[PDB]
Amino acid sequence: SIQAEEWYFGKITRRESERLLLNAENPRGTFLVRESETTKGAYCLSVSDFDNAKGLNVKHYKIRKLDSGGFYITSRTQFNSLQQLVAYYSKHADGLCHRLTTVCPT
Ligand SMILES: CC(=O)N[C@@H](Cc1ccc(OP(=O)(O)O)cc1)C(=O)N[C@H]1CCCCN(Cc2ccc(-c3ccccc3)cc2)C1=O
Repeated sequence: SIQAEEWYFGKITRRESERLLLNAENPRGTFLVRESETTKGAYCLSVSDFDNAKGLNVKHYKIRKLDSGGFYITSRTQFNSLQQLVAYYSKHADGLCHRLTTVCPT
């Protein structure tokens, strides 16, 4: 159950995800997964980043789920579950702003 996952914040807004992530104590890769405001059946992986150009900032990645079963940000790299997706991106940055590190504090 994704609702069982501590990083799954459910039905929170994009502005709210940003408020929680834009905390000076959050290292790069601090994250949370929430429902998408705009796409039914889709989720959003919100991630904190930091660089000298932009300072502390947030990136949002749409996660799609096939009726066929797979979860993915890019269709070339799919997972059998949202949890396997989160585990993969915690080890590989690939196209993300940073690999996922720890769950966002509320
Ligand atoms: C308005 C906005 O912020 N849009 C997001 C996408 C997005 C995210 C959530 C969402 O619901 P909400 O309405 O609930 O918020 C709507 C749109 C976006 O555009 N992100 C960027 C993220 C940084 C990379 C650029 N990009 C394209 C891209 C390119 C490569 C990858 C990629 C990631 C991992 C592995 C391989 C490729 C991901 C995104 C985005 O989508």
